[PDB]
Amino acid sequence: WSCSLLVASLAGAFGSSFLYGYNLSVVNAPTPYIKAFYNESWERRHGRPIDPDTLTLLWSVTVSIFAIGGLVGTLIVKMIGKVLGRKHTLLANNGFAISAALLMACSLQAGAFEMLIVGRFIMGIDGGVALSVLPMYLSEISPKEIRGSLGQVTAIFICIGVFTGQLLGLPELLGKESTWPYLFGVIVVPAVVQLLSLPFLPDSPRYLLLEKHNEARAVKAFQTFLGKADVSQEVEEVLAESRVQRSIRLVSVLELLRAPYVRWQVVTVIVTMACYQLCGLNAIWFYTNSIFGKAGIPPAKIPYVTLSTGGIETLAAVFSGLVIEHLGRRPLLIGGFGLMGLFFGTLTITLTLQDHAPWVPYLSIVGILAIIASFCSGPGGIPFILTGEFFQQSQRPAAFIIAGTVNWLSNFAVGLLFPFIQKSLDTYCFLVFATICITGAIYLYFVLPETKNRTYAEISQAFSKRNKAYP
Ligand SMILES: *[C@@H]1O[C@H](CO)[C@@H](O[C@@H]2O[C@H](CO)[C@@H](O)[C@H](O)[C@H]2NC(C)=O)[C@H](O)[C@H]1NC(C)=O
Ligand SMILES: O=c1[nH]c(=O)c2[nH]c(=O)[nH]c2[nH]1
Repeated sequence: WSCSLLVASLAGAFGSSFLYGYNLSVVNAPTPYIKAFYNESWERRHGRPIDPDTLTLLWSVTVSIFAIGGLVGTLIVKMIGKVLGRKHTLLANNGFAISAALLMACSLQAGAFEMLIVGRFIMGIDGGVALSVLPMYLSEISPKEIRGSLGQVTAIFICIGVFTGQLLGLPELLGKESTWPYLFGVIVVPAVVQLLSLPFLPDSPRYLLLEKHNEARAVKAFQTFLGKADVSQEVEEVLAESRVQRSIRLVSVLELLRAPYVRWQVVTVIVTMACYQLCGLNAIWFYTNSIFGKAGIPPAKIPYVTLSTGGIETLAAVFSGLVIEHLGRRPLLIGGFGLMGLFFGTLTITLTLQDHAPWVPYLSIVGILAIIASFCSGPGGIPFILTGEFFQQSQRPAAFIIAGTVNWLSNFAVGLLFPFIQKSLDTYCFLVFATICITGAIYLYFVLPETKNRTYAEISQAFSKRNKAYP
């Protein structure tokens, strides 16, 4: 480690990954105060009281519109990444983080509810842009000794995000009736702590050697991050990789989706990425107070019981490293989506017998904590790794658009629908996530070949038996 690599890692993550993790839990705690402002703001403009379904819809849209922001933001990186660079994107990106926080936090004074829905969208653009650039920036600057470890550092800062959003929402802090706009207005601090930190650090070495054509700056960037005298070895390596890679014909998204010699590597990334969101963990983050409310937990205690979830999330993510490498890929993706099946099952029991005894509701807490801990000691970080290990650099840039598009449309499709599933089934609503998790686990059992300590040549050979075609 070196000083510049610490601040590049931390002030990178703290303004770019943490504000994804925060933005998918900050919306939980002020739920009963925001829905109330919609009610009034729909009377003083449209001249009649808001009906319960329209109110449930405006909230379902306010929560989930973030994911359409994430989709739009992901497809903006494809175009911007050729022009600005790695460092300057994570600066210019905080145009969105600040311009979205100043929309949302003024929504109560201005009286119009559009500013909060549009604010969530532009805040989604940040979450789509900065999750796509931060992994590439970190893995371009780092010594070739830890490029594997920092995949846990982008993830732990999501969890410390979802936890901080659950802490400030306690009624001791900003989650009161009067202060709720500052839950959104505080997003300016992580953004400005990044803008007053990253500019002084070097831009990524690679970008300064393969796209901006400056060896002297590339050497300075390598010397500053690696903290050693000679870097000609990495300079030559990166140019050597480029001398190979520059010959490659890239595959287009529409062409990758159809060719037979990769068909099960595309189906197995769409089916992993769908279940990674439709397993419903984001419905547990956005709507936790509703879930614990209907479980029969005492109304006065739900803010404090909720805070445990972001805790057990963060402890799970911190200990994620020492299972992902030790167990390989196959018994984790059949493990996680298998145990989330058992725990959505037993949750549905404890929600339904919630009044057959006085102690049962507190087993619905343990049920949901085991759903969280089965995800992070498990699938939490793996699908974006597997998307890389199935494909060559010829295909991989297009594969990340398929695997990125399925992700955001699934985050949207569970964040928007959950209030309507819950209203229609009551205590049995979690049998939907039980059915999708176990369908994911039965699928990956019959398809996914092991990936740890296996070459691209071996993996592709295993899929050839069902692709029934070759390059
Ligand atoms: C929207 O707000 C109004 C109040 O501004 C709510 O109406 C009150 O609801 C309570 C509980 O049912 C009644 O005791 C009051 O008499 C109602 N007041 C009026 C003026 O009707 C209304 O329920 C809210 N709507 C929703 C769906 O939240
Ligand atoms: O560790 C994670 N926790 C989440 O809550 C989450 N959500 C997401 O999209 N990726 C991750 N990763």
